[PDB]
Amino acid sequence: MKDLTIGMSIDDLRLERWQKDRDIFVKKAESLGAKVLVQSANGDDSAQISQIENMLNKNVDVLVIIPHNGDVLSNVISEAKKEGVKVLAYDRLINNADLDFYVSFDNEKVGELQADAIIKEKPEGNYFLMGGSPVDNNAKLFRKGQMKVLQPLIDSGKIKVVGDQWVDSWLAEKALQIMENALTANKNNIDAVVASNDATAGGAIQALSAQGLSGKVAISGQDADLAAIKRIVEGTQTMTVYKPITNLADKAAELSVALGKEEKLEPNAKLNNGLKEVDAYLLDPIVVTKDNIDSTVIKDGFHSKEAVYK
Ligand SMILES: O[C@@H]1[C@@H](O)[C@H](O)OC[C@H]1O
Repeated sequence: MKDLTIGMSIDDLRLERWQKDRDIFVKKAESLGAKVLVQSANGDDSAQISQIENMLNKNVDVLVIIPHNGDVLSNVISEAKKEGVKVLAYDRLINNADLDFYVSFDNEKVGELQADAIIKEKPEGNYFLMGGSPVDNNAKLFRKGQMKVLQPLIDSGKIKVVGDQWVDSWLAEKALQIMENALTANKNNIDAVVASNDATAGGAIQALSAQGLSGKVAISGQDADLAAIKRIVEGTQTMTVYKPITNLADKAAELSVALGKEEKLEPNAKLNNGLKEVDAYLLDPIVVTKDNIDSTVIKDGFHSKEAVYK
């Protein structure tokens, strides 16, 4: 049986979740006898490219990529394919690429859950939509799900959208700036903020808190960062979407190994990336509110009750 090396290329380690993605996946893939190389581009596209090429040069059998920019990797991926390398897209889809497979959560469903919980908290009023990174395919999918829910209420005029901004590279500080400016331009007449992840909600909430609005404006999130959990506890963030990282990382590990033995995979979705429909496996997300923090995140050991409350 051939030895297997997996090349893992990741965006950055700024969002709390990616550390756990990387560590959990390495541990698992190593349990299955693979050697994992891992490299972080720290948000630089050209750097990502170079790192993927470094790994191709080290003759990895499988590439596991978390793209910074899902539109800039087409070429380097086709060069991998010429060399017989299997390519698995991790969490964020890569567009116009010769991908073998894609593993992620139902990201459209995530969006919808976010909006569902916010129009529950604030059924009428002024709404600000805070998109994710404009070069992450997931940011568009979150929005797409958000809208499915939000649209019927826009069209009945029960809701009014008073801003719509995407936050470059998911940075919390760019989210703060955007929210700071939004509040100003609206004279603080915003009722709800559909923010697409925890790091950016948190950005926005510091802006809200500067105006005495934290706790009074409904805001969404995802990843269940420890900080976001405590905010939900304190009444500052309405909700977050929990995405069990262990289950995703474990499945990607299993899939990496299967692609290396050329096994027939079992997809449960197919996603058109512009070049082709990519076989995909999507996990189900979980809504976390103040009531079920104990049913979900502490129950799974994602965060300990000591971390959350003490
Ligand atoms: O950056 C996003 C991250 O916060 C979310 O958890 O997973 C999808 C990514 O696009």
